[PDB]
Amino acid sequence: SNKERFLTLYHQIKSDANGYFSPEGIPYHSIETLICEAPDYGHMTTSEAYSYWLWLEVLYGHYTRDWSKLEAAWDNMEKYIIPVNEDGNDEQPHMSAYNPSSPATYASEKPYPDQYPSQLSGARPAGQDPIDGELKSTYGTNETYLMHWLLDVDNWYKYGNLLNPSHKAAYVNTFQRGQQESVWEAIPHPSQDDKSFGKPNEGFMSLFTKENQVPAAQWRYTNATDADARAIQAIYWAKELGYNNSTYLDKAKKMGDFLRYGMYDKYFQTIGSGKQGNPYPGNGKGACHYLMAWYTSWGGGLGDYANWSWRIGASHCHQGYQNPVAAYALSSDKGGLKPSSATGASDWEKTLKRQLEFYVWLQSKEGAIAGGATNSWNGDYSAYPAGRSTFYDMAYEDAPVYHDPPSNNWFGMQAWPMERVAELYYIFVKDGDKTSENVQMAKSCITKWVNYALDYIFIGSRPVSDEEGYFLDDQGRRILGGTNATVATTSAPGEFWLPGNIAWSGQPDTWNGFQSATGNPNLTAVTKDPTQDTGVLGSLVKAFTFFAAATKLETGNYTALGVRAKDAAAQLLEVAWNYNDGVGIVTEEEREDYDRFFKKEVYFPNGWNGTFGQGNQIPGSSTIPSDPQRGGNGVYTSFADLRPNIKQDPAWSSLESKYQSSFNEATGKWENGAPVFTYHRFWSQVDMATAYAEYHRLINL
Ligand SMILES: OC[C@H]1O[C@@H](O[C@H]2[C@H](O)[C@@H](O)[C@H](O)O[C@@H]2CO)[C@H](O)[C@@H](O)[C@@H]1O
Ligand SMILES: [Ca+2]
Ligand SMILES: [Ca+2]
Ligand SMILES: [Ca+2]
Repeated sequence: SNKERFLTLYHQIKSDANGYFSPEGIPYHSIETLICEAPDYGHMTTSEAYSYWLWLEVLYGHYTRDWSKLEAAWDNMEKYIIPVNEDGNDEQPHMSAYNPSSPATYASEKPYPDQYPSQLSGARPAGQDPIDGELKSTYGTNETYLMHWLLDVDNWYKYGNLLNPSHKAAYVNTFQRGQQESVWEAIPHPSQDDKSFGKPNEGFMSLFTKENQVPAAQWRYTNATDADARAIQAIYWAKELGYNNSTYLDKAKKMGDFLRYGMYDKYFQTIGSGKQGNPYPGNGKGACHYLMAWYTSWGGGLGDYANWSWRIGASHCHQGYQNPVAAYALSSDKGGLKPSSATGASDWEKTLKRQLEFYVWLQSKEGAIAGGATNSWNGDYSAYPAGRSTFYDMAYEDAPVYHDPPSNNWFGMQAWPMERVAELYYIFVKDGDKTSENVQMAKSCITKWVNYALDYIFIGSRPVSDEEGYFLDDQGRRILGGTNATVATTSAPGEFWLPGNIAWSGQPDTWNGFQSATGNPNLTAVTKDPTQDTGVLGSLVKAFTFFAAATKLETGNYTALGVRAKDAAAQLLEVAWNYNDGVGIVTEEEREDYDRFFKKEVYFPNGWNGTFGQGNQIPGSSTIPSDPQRGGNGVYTSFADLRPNIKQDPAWSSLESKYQSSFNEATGKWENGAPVFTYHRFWSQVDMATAYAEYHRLINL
């Protein structure tokens, strides 16, 4: 039974014997250590993993009627990854000295990491923060109650935890150098930078910014907007399923209140003001785009001589980070998590609508959801290109935030958000709303999406594909998007296949409202790269499950497509069960990208030497000059040279041997097989567990 499968997997995730959690009760990114993808080591963790943990405990708590584990997980999150410490040392010193009339100092982003550090020029004065005052008034504090995105759970980078030294799990930053800094190209550095590592007198600050004084010791946290929102989404479900401890409900509210910082342009510039390359500061809420941008970041001085702090929003918004279930939870009486601030609920209400419009606007001619938009073209408020489509005066982006790899190519970026739009369709209908613009947008988007996705889901059959990843039809032709895609298949009992990536081209038409939507005939998703990602399966199953369920609440029966989505969910669940290895539902994956452990592509500026967390001098001697075409002048070292303790990993030998014996450094190609791995990712196993659970809850009953 699906209930039983849910409980089984839940116990496999929680078991001390399996190693999904650290000795301190903190979920890791993955049981395995040698992995690199967003976190760059498997025993980092993320705010995403914490949010998934909460989701898992919500469903389990509903089944056992005991909420103690949900509460314990929230306390753990609070203790280790939210940098607010009522009691011990202040984890945001000098946040009180924040100046909401000058939230931060402008610096340009750059098209390559090679062009960093960027000058803190204050070229563009920052606009007004219009929520700081409400938050202070509501909570008696402006300490940001959001999860930092990245935690070094085993202190693998050896920075320690400056402001809470008895905690082994330490706050760490990576990404900080623009769209071309892949996970392989970032330099891990402590969130709390007392300059005891990095360059003497400078810490790591001078990799990223330059200014005319010596950088003070300082701290810097950065959230992920989909993580905190998924925490709130989990608390929404708990409350719907009977949870009602105020102490924790109110903590989710407070989290949603601070998450509003994700709705603001990076430097509080008026939305649209950079369209012609001359931005200007926002007044009131003029810098509020009402979307979740990729992050909000906050920082300040360390020590008695550094009494300042700052905030940034973000200008780039990615469809895959919007969470309109959280927005609903935070904005309506039926959602149940309205904040007590003066405009928290009403800002989230606008956001819910704006997120739904964004999905409709971005939906390709065939039904897939294109990338997003920005208020800062090239991250320096460049004029938008002639003819660029816009959404509320923000420029369309096919790969918001990151380009290596392009951030909306991964099919996971379809499943994740479409799962939540499906949830919201269900929620609206169950709350008695068949008529609002909001349910019509949600429904229209998800109905088209489900149609789209079902062409590339294969259960008990293996799709035919070419050596470049394209799906082929029965005549052997590449299928290059379009509706009614007919993929050729062979019989393959017990296998499943999902799409891996999308190649995007074209643009949506400029947004004019839902009543004028064009169907984006010049926006094309080519779906490719058949794979067996069990994380994506779990997320998809839930999208199909909630969507089916909604169609039956709406109409009394499963609609035509409701039936197909229900059957796809059930079939995926049944085949997936065979891939349980006793620890997780898993499959083997090839990682052709793992030549980037070794490639010399980690940039350091000229004249910069310092000490890495692991003790090694960086950049050190194992370097090549940076590429003049990327506009820097500095050097590259490798991922592996920067992190010498990786050579101590038990899997390191076999990876290096495989690289030696198979990768051709001249052609850039794996000739004799790419490295292969079988990974037990926390988020992925939770997406699987929760898929069995919700099928039982919504379909079995
Ligand atoms: O960065 C998004 C998401 O990536 C996850 O890893 C994916 C990766 O993007 C894809 O190209 C790869 O080959 O499949 C994996 C596994 O699902 C990663 O697990 C997440 O933390 C991350 O948020
Ligand atoms: Ca804390
Ligand atoms: Ca790059
Ligand atoms: Ca209580």
